[PDB]
Amino acid sequence: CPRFLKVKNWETEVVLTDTLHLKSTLETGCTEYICMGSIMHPSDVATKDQLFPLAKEFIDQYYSSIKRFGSKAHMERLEEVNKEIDTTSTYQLKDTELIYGAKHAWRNASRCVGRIQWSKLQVFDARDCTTAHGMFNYICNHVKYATNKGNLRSAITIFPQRTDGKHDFRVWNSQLIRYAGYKQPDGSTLGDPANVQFTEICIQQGWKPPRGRFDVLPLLLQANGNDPELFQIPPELVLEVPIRHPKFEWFKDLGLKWYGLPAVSNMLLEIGGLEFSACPFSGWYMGTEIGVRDYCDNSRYNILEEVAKKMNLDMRKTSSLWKDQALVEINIAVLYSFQSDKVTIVDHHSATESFIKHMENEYRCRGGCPADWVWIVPPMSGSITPVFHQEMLNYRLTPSFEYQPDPWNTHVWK
Amino acid sequence: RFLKVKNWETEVVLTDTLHLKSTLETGCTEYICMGSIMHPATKDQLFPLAKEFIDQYYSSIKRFGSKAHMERLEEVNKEIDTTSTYQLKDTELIYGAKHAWRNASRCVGRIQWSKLQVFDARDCTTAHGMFNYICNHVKYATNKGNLRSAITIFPQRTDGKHDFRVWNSQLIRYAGYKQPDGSTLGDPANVQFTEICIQQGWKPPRGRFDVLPLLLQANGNDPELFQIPPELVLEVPIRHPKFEWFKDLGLKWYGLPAVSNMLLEIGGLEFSACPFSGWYMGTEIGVRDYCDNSRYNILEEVAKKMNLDMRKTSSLWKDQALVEINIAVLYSFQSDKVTIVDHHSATESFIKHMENEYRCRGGCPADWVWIVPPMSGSITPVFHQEMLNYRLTPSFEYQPDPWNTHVWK
Ligand code: HEM
Ligand code: HEM
Ligand SMILES: Cc1cc(N)nc2cc(-c3ccc(OCc4ccc(C#N)cc4)c(CN)c3)ccc12
Ligand SMILES: Cc1cc(N)nc2cc(-c3ccc(OCc4ccc(C#N)cc4)c(CN)c3)ccc12
Ligand SMILES: C[C@H](O)[C@H](O)[C@H]1CNc2nc(N)[nH]c(=O)c2N1
Ligand SMILES: C[C@H](O)[C@H](O)[C@H]1CNc2nc(N)[nH]c(=O)c2N1
Ligand SMILES: [Zn+2]
Repeated sequence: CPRFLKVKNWETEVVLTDTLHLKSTLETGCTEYICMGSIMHPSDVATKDQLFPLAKEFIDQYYSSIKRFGSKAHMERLEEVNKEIDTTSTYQLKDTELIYGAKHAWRNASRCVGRIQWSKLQVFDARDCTTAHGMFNYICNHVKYATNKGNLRSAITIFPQRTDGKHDFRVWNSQLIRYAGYKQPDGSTLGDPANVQFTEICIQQGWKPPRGRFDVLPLLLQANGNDPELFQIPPELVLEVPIRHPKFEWFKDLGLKWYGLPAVSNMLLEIGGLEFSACPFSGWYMGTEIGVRDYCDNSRYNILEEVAKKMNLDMRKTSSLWKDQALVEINIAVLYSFQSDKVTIVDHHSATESFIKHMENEYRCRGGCPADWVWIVPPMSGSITPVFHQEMLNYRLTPSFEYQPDPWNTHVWK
Repeated sequence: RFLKVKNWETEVVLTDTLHLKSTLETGCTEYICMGSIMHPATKDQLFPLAKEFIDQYYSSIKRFGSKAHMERLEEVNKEIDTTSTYQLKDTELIYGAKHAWRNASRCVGRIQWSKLQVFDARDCTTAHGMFNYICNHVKYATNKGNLRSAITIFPQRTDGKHDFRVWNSQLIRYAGYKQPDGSTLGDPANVQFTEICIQQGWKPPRGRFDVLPLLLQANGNDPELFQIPPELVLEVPIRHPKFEWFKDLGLKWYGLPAVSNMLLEIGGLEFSACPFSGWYMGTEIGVRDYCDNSRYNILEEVAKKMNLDMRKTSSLWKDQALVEINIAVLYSFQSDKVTIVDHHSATESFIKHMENEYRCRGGCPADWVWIVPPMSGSITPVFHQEMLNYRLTPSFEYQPDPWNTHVWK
């Protein structure tokens, strides 16, 4: 690979120079002859010999970041890590290194448009947790802290790392807060279609479903490789926003609402070769995640048609753009409702503008900023946002957030 | 290896084998994806490229390894020997132009690829001849509003000192002028080309929608200016089905999109002048041409007449005015019976096209970054369709702007 790679912004003419790609760690899935940039997921534990260089790489990075590279504390930390891998096949991160690694997994997340915030992350160390009840306690505290009565604060809670792969900690939920989905005998779906499979697991595990349109799912929590256990989030911890429109008084009659806190909980955090299989993290929403995807995806709540009816649009011709018109109004209502209730939210114009400033800053201070254009560009109004015209380079740095298989597909039931 | 692509809305899975035939590079490596980067012969290089192309031609007409196939290869080898190049047969030229379109990973319109009128202009020698061929193309492709896809292919590159080039980036485009106070009148995308035309002797009317002259270069000579006969230039006034003030904005656009600055590669031969045209997808005009900050940039004016609150981004005033502008464009072309396709219909056709190509061809190279429309992305079916991008030949390629290379004789 060449030392310098340039990217151009075709709207402003600004050219930026990337050297950080030289530190890329993993395969992207692409080759010289095929690009897999639109593949959702392109791309048993580590041996002693695999772990040694991965830890040294991270430790070196850490001591370089605190401007102590080659120092006595650096060499002593290396040697202590090396002995621990020798005599235990693993090692333990210091609290400082845990915090640094979690912030940089966020900093490195190429699909995240919100990374201008990466250094303001509250890290909850939950590595002393031993049971699913204790996981529940840690998650409730996380939810309450991050919600902050609507003044949301980004946070991650980190449970014990993988050991032999048979004692994994896992949150079986895909997000800490999501709405149940129920397939009906007639083929229709009540609630959120995206969550039908997980809802069925919960019901089989013992959950009694209220069977409504917006039922908060219980937590299904797995500690130390044991069978997962069910817990109800205290509903006073779940901040929700009813959706209304500043002009259309009838919009509230749709009975729509959504929850304030997006808290993805099924990803794996990799730091220094260590694998944190339970690491729920939360920020705040960009409006289009709710208004475009959650509400208007055909396989989600799919409300475009009903909203267009109440708007009395012609729905016979696609070229009337009735779908685009209703989509805008739905997203206006979502932003209006969160702002009115003083729940943190960012519109897609503000967020993408901030991301561009962030990316420019990262290129100049760090030598680059891996970014996945396919994910960064918002799902509506793409070209009237600045990221659309911004060339990006995508590559994988560590520490990193990784996908992992769903736990019900791999779990060995006791 | 067989690669799978999934549609996450319908759960359909397709299996790609066609990527195994590509030879040109994408720009990506195993460690870095350049998917969003806009732009990532001799006797010895030429014969394998020619042989590959002749081989796929005769395989396409189900005569692979035939007597005609065998003799064509020897004819081509003998010719590259004695002239350092070769000439395509007419059948080969047509097959290669259609497949350059079929292989254009960035084009959502490719369900039409085999409906392409190919105009062979390889006998052309002067810019006057180029202008004649191009007028015929514009007249044929416009067809009084019932647009017909077409390409006109001028003589191929020889030594690189005798290139045929259309200096225009499209056959029909509007001029752009730098203003004294600092702003831009007309289309800012064409400011530089407009100045070259003025410097070359074009008298500019200095309006907002002045159709540019043709600047045409034959056999490496200085380019020459020509005016397209105005009766050949079909235009649409833009009005809105509900907002009667919209027509008062004075907006119009041309009906015929005809890209003229790309290079067509067939069997190792380079056709540096090959203008090709189809018909518009509404968002090309209504989103990019009208609403790019560095194009006509009209969102402010429209939202002002819509009386929207423009004080905060989260009112989505830009998004509202964007939809209304794209309604007007589609409504205007349709009312005037000028062919146009909306982005919902176009992307639906492309998903169908992908299914066809995977069935009959083993795949379809497709550039998600370009295929997904510039508005309303995820409510179109391509947003949820995984695509594999790879480079097949014959192909359309980018080439340098002629004024950056031309030694003015
Ligand atoms: C603070 C405000 C934040 C905003 C506005 C934000 C915004 C976004 C958005 C819009 C996406 C695309 C999600 C989708 O389409 O489903 C995303 C993805 C992502 N975000 Fe951020 N995010 C924020 C905080 C965070 C935090 C705190 C973390 C981790 C520490 C994080 C890590 C990620 C990751 C890993 C992805 C990719 C997820 C995947 O591939 O499934 N984000 N973010
Ligand atoms: C017939 C109707 C057609 C439609 C609706 C259509 C649609 C489109 C659209 C929307 C784009 C994106 C262009 C941009 O954003 O600037 C595009 C690109 C492209 N089209 Fe098609 N197209 C059509 C016909 C054709 C024909 C006839 C050819 C060639 C014979 C062709 C070759 C290409 C190529 C090479 C590109 C990529 C341009 C680039 O890389 O800059 N298209 N098309
Ligand atoms: C920290 C934070 C803040 C914020 N504001 N937003 C976030 C959004 C995500 C995020 C990414 C992909 C997802 O998933 C994509 C997907 C789509 C379809 C299928 C299917 N079938 C499977 C996955 C989902 C959904 N939980 C969330 C993650 C973290 C966020
Ligand atoms: C056959 C056909 C039909 C149709 N319906 N549509 C088309 C649209 C294009 C097309 C692609 C890229 C472009 O170029 C984008 C660009 C952006 C920034 C810079 C810069 N700086 C330079 C070029 C331009 C512009 N003529 C047109 C090509 C063929 C089309
Ligand atoms: C097929 C395609 O890669 C897939 O639909 C992606 C596209 N880009 C996305 N971008 C974001 N932010 N979130 C998504 O879920 C997706 N889905
Ligand atoms: C930087 C980015 O690649 C560039 O803006 C691309 C993005 N996608 C596009 N898609 C289409 N159809 N046309 C374009 O000009 C672009 N521009
Ligand atoms: Zn790639």
